[PDB]
Amino acid sequence: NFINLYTVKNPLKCKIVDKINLVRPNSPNEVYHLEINHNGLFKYLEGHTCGIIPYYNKKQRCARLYSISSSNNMENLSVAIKIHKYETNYGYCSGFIKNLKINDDIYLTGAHGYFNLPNDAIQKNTNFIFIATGTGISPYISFLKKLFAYDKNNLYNRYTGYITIYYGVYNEDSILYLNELEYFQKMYPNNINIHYVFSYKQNSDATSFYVQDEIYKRKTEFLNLFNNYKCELYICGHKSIRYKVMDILKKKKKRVHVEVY
Amino acid sequence: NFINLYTVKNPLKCKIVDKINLVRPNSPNEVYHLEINHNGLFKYLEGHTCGIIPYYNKKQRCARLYSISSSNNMENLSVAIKIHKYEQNYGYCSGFIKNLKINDDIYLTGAHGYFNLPNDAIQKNTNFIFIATGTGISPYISFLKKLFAYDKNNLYNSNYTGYITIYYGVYNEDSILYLNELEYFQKMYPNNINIHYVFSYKQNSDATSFYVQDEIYKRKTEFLNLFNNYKCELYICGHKSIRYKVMDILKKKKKRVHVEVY
Ligand SMILES: Cc1cc2nc3c(=O)[nH]c(=O)nc-3n(C[C@H](O)[C@H](O)[C@H](O)COP(=O)(O)OP(=O)(O)OC[C@H]3O[C@@H](n4cnc5c(N)ncnc54)[C@H](O)[C@@H]3O)c2cc1C
Ligand SMILES: Cc1cc2nc3c(=O)[nH]c(=O)nc-3n(C[C@H](O)[C@H](O)[C@H](O)COP(=O)(O)OP(=O)(O)OC[C@H]3O[C@@H](n4cnc5c(N)ncnc54)[C@H](O)[C@@H]3O)c2cc1C
Ligand SMILES: Nc1ncnc2c1ncn2[C@@H]1O[C@H](COP(=O)(O)O)[C@@H](O)[C@H]1OP(=O)(O)O
Ligand SMILES: Nc1ncnc2c1ncn2[C@@H]1O[C@H](COP(=O)(O)O)[C@@H](O)[C@H]1OP(=O)(O)O
Ligand code: NA
Repeated sequence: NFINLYTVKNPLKCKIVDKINLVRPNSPNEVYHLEINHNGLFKYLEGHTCGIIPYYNKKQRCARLYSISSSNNMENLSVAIKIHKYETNYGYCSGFIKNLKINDDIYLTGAHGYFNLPNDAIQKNTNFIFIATGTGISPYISFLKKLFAYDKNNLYNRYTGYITIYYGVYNEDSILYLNELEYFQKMYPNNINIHYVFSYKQNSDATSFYVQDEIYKRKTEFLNLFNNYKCELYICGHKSIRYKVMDILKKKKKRVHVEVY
Repeated sequence: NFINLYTVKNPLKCKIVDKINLVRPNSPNEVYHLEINHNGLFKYLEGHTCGIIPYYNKKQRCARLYSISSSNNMENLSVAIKIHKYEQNYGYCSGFIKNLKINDDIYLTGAHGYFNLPNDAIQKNTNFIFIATGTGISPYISFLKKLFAYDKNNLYNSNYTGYITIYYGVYNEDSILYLNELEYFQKMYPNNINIHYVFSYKQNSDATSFYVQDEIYKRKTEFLNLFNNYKCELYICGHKSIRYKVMDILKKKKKRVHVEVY
């Protein structure tokens, strides 16, 4: 419907309005939120990704997909980008965003992906299970901005479905869009619930424990949400979540959605 | 030095000699081994990456890094490429490697990386800890090929007498990449190599995640003894999560630690 409005053959010249560090000092990561002005020319649905072409102006135009973390009604679009480090050396797109200044040009490729809300969403009050690791919160934040009618400039005013979020990051300081997730939690406590799976460990020095085996730990009530409440299931993050959750479940497959990277 | 001899501006025209499926049929993964003839003109050290430009000479000229899995002395270089899918669809280079035929042109770009053996290695008989997941065994396979003087045509000449400990995480038995080579080194040099495989397939649903880090944590002291008392050069290649827990057990010695995650 909005797919390939802009390609590498014709990218859309956009402006950076703001660049915000999504994490806090006790995070080992560095991730940036970008506010991006596109003059309303960039078209996407909630949960679409966009491509950014680093250093678009030598013959090396190489796009990287990023999940849009804003709603359609918001004039500017939001994106959330992990900066990758090795040795300090940076990833190709990662270093481009590291050096991005306010009001720099950024060149975007048109809507990508099918990781979208069903068209009936606010009407039929459809229940949702969202599963995320790291930057994979981005498409779910976009969903929540649509459903809960989010406005940063109108937060004191006013869908009745039930949303269970299973989110996996390192620690408290590594929860991306923490302000928003707390706001939805505070304003809608009978409509939203968030299970945080932290991958650091303090008291115990135990095994590995991720978002999948937290879902496995309470596998009955999770299957109850999917069966009794007719939930749309969403998986976004690392590929290991796919099989471990899908084998808990094993015609009704159209309710499951996956975008792994 | 061999770094950046070829770039996207001037890539080396090479040819595909073989294309071998590296996984056995109980693997959910799809990995091809490419034997690549470069006419002797691609210079590298063991552990170096090469860049492949898909569709050179779709529109874009964009390189992807892959670890060389053969030693310098061999005529053709080799490489191991996992085919990435998503459901309706392949990754950019993945689709290009999928559709590759024998005698096709493939364009390489220079040696990249610093994930190498120290120059002293055979002469000093230095000890080694190699930690790998998935395609991350590739630089270690080329290491073992240099160290034990591997010859496919003369498998029936090794001067290296140190100890190599490999920890290797894949899905299952059938997902072990270079099983042929790894089982040969076990068989031919059983006092110089030991390999612990850590399979992520639980074979029993009532279990939590147990990855290659957790085996190192199960073998806490034994790992520490290798690094401290045997002066091991430590190598990490694969998933990003391996870095933190391994550093957490171990904490001047930093230049003995080598990290190449993707
Ligand atoms: C559907 C989809 C949605 C996505 N959504 C998001 C999102 O919302 N947010 C987000 O942050 N990302 C997202 N990604 C991933 C995004 O494309 C990554 O930022 C990108 O893959 C990393 O790009 P890079 O150019 O910075 O790293 P690259 O240069 O492309 O390299 C990839 C990795 O290898 C490492 N590396 C590169 N060169 C070397 C070297 N020479 N030696 C050792 N290591 C090296 C880098 O550290 C990096 O981790 C998404 C991907 C997909 C496919
Ligand atoms: C130091 C270094 C060494 C490496 N060594 C090896 C190696 O030895 N062997 C190996 O196999 N790999 C290795 N890699 C990774 C290698 O670069 C990968 O092939 C590459 O990252 C995947 O790129 P691709 O062109 O195949 O797919 P890309 O499209 O470039 O990668 C993006 C990923 O996201 C997914 N994706 C792409 N488009 C979409 C979309 N539209 N919607 C949803 N998902 C999408 C794909 O499945 C893919 O997994 C190494 C990386 C580094 C940096
Ligand atoms: N195989 C996996 N399955 C699920 N979660 C994972 C896996 N590997 C790492 N993670 C966790 O995902 C979260 C965010 O991912 P990323 O590191 O890509 O930003 C981190 O908490 C990370 O934990 P860890 O701290 O063990 O790396
Ligand atoms: N965070 C992690 N740390 C270590 N190993 C991992 C992590 N996540 C996945 N793996 C495992 O590494 C192996 C190869 O990874 P890949 O296929 O991504 O190259 C797989 O068995 C995979 O397990 P899993 O099967 O749970 O994904
Ligand atoms: Na891996």
